[PDB]
Amino acid sequence: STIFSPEKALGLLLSLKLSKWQYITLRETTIREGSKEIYPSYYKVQKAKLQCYPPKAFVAVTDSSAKIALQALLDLTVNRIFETIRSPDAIQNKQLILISKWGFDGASNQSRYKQGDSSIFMTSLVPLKLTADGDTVWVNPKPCSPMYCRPVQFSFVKETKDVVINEKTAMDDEIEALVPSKCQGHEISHKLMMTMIDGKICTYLSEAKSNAACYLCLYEFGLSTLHARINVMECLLHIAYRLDFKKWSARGEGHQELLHSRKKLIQDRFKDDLNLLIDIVKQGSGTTNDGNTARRFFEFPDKTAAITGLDEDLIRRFSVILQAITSGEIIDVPKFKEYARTTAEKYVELYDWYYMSSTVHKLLIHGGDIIAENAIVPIGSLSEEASEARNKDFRRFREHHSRKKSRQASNEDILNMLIISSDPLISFTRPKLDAHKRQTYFKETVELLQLQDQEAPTEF
Amino acid sequence: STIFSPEKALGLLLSLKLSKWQYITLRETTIREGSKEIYPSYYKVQKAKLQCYPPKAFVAVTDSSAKIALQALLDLTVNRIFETIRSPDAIQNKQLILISKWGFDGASNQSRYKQGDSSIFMTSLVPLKLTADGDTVWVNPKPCSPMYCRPVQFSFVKETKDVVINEKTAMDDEIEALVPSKCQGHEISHKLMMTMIDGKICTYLSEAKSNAACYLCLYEFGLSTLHARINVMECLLHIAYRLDFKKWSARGEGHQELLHSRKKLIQDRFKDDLNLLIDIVKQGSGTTNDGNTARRFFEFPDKTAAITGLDEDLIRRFSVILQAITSGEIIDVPKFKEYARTTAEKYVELYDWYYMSSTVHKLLIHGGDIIAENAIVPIGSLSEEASEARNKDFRRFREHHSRKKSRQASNEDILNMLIISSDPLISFTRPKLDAHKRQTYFKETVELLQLQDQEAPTEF
DNA sequence: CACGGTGGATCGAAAA
DNA sequence: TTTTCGATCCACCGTG
DNA sequence: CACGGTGGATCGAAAA
DNA sequence: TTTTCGATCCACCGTG
Repeated sequence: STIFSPEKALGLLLSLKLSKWQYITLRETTIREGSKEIYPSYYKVQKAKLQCYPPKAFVAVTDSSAKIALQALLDLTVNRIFETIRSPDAIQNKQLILISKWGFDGASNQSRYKQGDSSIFMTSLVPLKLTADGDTVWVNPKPCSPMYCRPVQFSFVKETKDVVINEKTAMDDEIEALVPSKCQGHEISHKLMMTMIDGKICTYLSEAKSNAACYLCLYEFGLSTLHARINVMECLLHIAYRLDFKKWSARGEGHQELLHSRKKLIQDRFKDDLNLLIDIVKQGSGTTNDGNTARRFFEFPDKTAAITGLDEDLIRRFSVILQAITSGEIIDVPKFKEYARTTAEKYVELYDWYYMSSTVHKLLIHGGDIIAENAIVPIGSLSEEASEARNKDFRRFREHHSRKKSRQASNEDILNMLIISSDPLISFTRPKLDAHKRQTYFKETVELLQLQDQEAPTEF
Repeated sequence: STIFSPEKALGLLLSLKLSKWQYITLRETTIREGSKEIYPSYYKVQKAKLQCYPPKAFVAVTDSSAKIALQALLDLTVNRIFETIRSPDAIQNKQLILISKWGFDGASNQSRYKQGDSSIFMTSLVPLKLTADGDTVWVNPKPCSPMYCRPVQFSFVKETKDVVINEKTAMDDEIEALVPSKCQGHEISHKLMMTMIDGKICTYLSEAKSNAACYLCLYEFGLSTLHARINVMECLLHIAYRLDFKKWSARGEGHQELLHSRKKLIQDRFKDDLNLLIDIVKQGSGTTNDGNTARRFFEFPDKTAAITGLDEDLIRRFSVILQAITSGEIIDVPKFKEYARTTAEKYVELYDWYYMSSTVHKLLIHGGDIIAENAIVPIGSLSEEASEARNKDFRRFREHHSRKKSRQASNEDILNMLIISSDPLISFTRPKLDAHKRQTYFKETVELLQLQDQEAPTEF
């Protein structure tokens, strides 16, 4: 007999982001004005939380890192998504399977020059849909939202590709290491897709291309593995590297100095223009600073194409063809094919000195027919907004919410609040934003795309 | 017909420190669970706030600074303290006067090395009691609390003594510039005391002593003007400066180098010990870093007296006699007098080389009889906890609450939330602390003081 | 180094 | 017996 | 520069 | 007529 359910009061704690102290104070002030039934006491919130945890048999918590058993975590999640909204026993007869996207990335812990918090990265899983015979019973209303990035693991390690392959291999041991979920008198098998990637990890792990050659030219998407964004921007800035002589080679001692000084002044002017972070940053002598900035190369098409002096029209065409696929809309096979033909005419004509990179040519002659029979899927990688807000809350949880003790339970409580944000039982009432904020992109997309869609994604 | 009064809902916004967004979200979630009458909508909170403001005829708001008319502010405050708890028309007949303490100080805006927010300082007023014939009708339950530091002015200027005297003079023009308050069919005159001082401003403004001489030795409290703390610690560290030769003079080129290096190593070891901020800090070649640290010289009596190697017993005696006055307890005239005699015996004996400073000797021969007929009052300067939490909220209000616009209304909103924290109508439910936290100080106080007190101040 | 802030462990009592 | 619930207490961490 | 966050101005409608 | 109330919109400011 309480107004707020404890199961709703936990989501109330979520939306407000309160302390324990804040919550007890608010309840008690509601009390002292004669009204009792509104706020449940904190103890029932505690019980709701312990319910939302998986049992501590599977928690691996350290000062440095933490993880969970994928099996038990999936079972917990399907138990919840049972209980919350599935109209119970709408069907029992046909055998059920649960579909999920998964993956991970990280970021550096930017801080003052007087700080051990260096970087973080988080193994992650998101349930997308629950399938039965009559239909997929369950769907996520806002899949790309961070509301369902159930954490699987995280660690306090810099994003060095070695430990990246180590966690890669580990999770690849665990993919088959599941037994189907058994709960609620029901068996439900599982199925995963590894797509929740930042945009550099397939260049880390599938580097076997290395711009070597093009197989058809003489399957591998590139659009579904980092979206091939970084390669195109990297090769066009390599052109911007070679924008003085407009020649393939500069090797022998003829251009190195003025090349270096020209890129220095490009890096300067870009620091003036967009707060583009330093590109001579170490990174092992290779510049890849930001993939979101890589995208921001293409929302200023005319602007940065003037800054680089390349034909704004051509890179505008390519920005169009790039933003035309990941949106996942129906693309006309022959029209986009022959537009790739015309843009290739101009690409190969107006630039002869340098060579085409891997994924560009893979698109040029080869990409269209690949789009014909492709398994193109809007990659389940959480939105850039999602990942950014995730880092935001992570910083804050560690800073304004975490326990201050021997600090192992610190990261425990972090995982706790994360999985609470994950448990689909709580309908997490996110901070308000404009309803759609989905800017229908350039007219060159508007006519090169088709508006007959069983989707309308804002970002994914 | 709402559970929370808007006048209480504003204090509810205070205790929780919420956004507008947070408040509307919490109310609406209370709505969607069938219960309406609990939370008043934000509009009535708006009205409560505009009521709590003084009319904008008197607001002086800038990008840089802001102030109010003392007259109108006092009238607003007495109007509130009328309405809130005065049992109305308990008396009308006898003419009423209102007593208030006032003053100001500031602090630097400590920030990263990548920041215009440099320092702040705030003219301030606090109403203590309202007087009538039968009794002082109104008292403050927790006077030294920051709950009633009604802001009068503040500015974005470094604490340079020039503008300090300028604001000093300004407020001294305004003291007499009041007409008695007229509201509620009642006249009530006013009366102020300038005591809300940091601890350096009377050394700024009443520097006419300059350790020159002692008048009685051949009125001016020193205990009621900065409590004479900084002078005693400064002269004893000057002794610590001269703790190698233990002689008055070192002037000619004989000691300057090793003096400098010795104070360097003292500053080093103190940086290791307490996080004592740098003392060679510019300040115009004069070291006065922190008055709270000046106090913290005396809560480690044996510790820092060992670090300086001075007799821990003597400075322990002086710490006792200092903490024995501002607590305001009844002090036995002859016993404390003759204890000042004995501590003077040992002070003047064990140290002959240097000379006594002003306020020390003023205490020694002279201070006791001055305590006899003194106007000793526990100085109305807000607690160090109060001022610290004030800087804390100021930083946060500017950072997590302020409007982000042309930023004049920024400091407007700052003043707004401050005066809301001030309006005595709202019984501000502060963050919880231990009930008393009043450590009954050293036994040398316990017997040199008397326990027959119509006061028991935790800090003031 | 002392002093505010921290979700969850424990007390312990009362309840229940 | 369980179950609530307020009190505390942690051990660390900023700015002092 | 683009993108989340901000108390108070205005709309505007409905109410009232 | 007034009075509420949700929507928006500000123009700036961090980390990107």
